[PDB]
Amino acid sequence: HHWGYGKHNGPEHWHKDFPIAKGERQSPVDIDTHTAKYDPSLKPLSVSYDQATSLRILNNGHAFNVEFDDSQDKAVLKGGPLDGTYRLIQFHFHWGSLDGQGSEHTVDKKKYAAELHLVHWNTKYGDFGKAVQQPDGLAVLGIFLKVGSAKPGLQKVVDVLDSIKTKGKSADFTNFDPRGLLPESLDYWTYPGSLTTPPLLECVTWIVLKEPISVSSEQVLKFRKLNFNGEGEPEELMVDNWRPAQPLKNRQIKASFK
Ligand SMILES: CCCSc1c(F)c(F)c(S(=O)(=O)NC)c(F)c1F
Ligand code: NA
Ligand code: NA
Ligand SMILES: [Zn+2]
Repeated sequence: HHWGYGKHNGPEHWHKDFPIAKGERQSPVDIDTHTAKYDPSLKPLSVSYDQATSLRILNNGHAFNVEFDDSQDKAVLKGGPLDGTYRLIQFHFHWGSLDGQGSEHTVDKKKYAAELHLVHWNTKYGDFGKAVQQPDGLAVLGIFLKVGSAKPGLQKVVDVLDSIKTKGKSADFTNFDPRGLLPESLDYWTYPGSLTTPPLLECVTWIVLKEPISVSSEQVLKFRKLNFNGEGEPEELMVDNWRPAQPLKNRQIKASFK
């Protein structure tokens, strides 16, 4: 009876195994764009993905992860609200059963069809597993997806999904360029928060881009043909793998833009 996204083991249950679910800096949150504080001293975000090395794509039973070689400073995030250098380890998405829901963060209570999370760890701490135990261990770049025109830089990911349909499947995934998933503007909101799946550790500086990317209905339909179950177990479509907005508590969301 492990955690997942249903009536009996979904987000409202997670606090029984992970009590930090009711903690003081949990994610996601609703971003109130009118009450976000413009901070004219926030720097532009530096996304340096030219040398990125993807390796593999994996269905972990919760989402699919595109994994990168993070054994050298090859794909890094810095600047923005960050001190120090954070290495890209993987990205994944959260999405809905319908185009009207799927994102974890919301903007003035608006839900997007999906949300991309590019996960990075602070080189300070030497690897991802040590970094998640630190309050400034991770920087997650969050990008909303709306349904409209196709994102051509997403199609290599969508086309491989049929090979990792079920939990525990993986496939080689080299030479994928994550710059193809970025919108034109790097204007962002930022706040201190947490992982949005168990263990829900409060180790994340969240950086949420204001501009969504558009993907087609066909692209997101393909995400919804994945499965949460293993091969030869009964079919449960991988849809609605998002945690809803959590209380902001004693936090201020800062904006890089007016
Ligand atoms: C061993 C490498 C896995 S790194 C990972 C992940 F797989 C994940 F799902 C989330 S999330 O809580 O689901 N989105 C915030 C993360 F934050 C992560 F950092
Ligand atoms: Na190279
Ligand atoms: Na690692
Ligand atoms: Zn995520």
